[PDB]
Amino acid sequence: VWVVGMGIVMSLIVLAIVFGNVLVITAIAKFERLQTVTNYFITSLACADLVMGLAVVPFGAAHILTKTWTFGNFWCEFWTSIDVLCVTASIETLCVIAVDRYFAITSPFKYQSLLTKNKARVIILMVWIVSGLTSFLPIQMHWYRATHQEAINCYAEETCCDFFTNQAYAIASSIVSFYVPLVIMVFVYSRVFQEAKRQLQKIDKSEGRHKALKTLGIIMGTFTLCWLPFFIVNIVHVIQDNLIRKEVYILLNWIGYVNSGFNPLIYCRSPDFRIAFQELL
Ligand SMILES: CN[C@@H]1CCc2c(ccc(O)c2O)[C@H]1O
Repeated sequence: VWVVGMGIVMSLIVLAIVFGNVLVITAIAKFERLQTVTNYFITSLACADLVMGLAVVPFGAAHILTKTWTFGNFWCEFWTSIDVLCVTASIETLCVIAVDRYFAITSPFKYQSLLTKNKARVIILMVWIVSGLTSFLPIQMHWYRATHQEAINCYAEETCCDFFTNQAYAIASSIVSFYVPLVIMVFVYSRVFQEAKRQLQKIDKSEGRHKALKTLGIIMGTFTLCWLPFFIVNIVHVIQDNLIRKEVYILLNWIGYVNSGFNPLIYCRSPDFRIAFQELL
């Protein structure tokens, strides 16, 4: 008397993700005044989130609802690889946007020389290649498998599918995809906030007669809350196997997926975006 209800929530999640990503992509694509060298990163992030919502979630619903991966054996590895690829691509695009903002604020005169139209394509291709190198290559030819007695049946059985790995790939992927972007973003945003506070203090010297922290807080806190616990538990369960059950792992992995749907609600609030959105509908 509970299976039917959760399907509604999952369908709403899918619909929200798809609608948001499609709306953002259409808005930036159709209207000329919105395209910008900085705005292409938003397009890449929206494309990655749309791919995640279209592929990962609808297929992942089978495990939750039917409790039986009735699909073929070859499909599960592809599904896992595309999921990890989408996650790492989204995280790296977020880090790239943060670095772009740091460069913009820190040096205005040198900003034009550093970044041009052709640079965006090169950097996005490089980041997508480095994101996909760690997803498809180590998974397709079975570098990630474990010699432990458990999951030998899982690879052997046709009806079973769950994520078990050896003690190299989990830690390598966690280091590549989570800790470095967090360090980079924390450093650049701390410097940006310090510069903004310095300017705000300087204004009051010439105006002889902080509410700007909210934007930084909303940018940092939602991402940290969404993604921090998952990689901590991912690191911890591998080193010692009996600490973490499967249900907690699945719940954290699922709550980590909702983050991609909230990026349009946080990263496109400019008046030009709102005007385009109003004009579309
Ligand atoms: C089964 N779900 C996967 C499992 C491991 C993993 C994920 C995402 C990014 C990574 O770097 C990972 O190593 C998860 O989405």
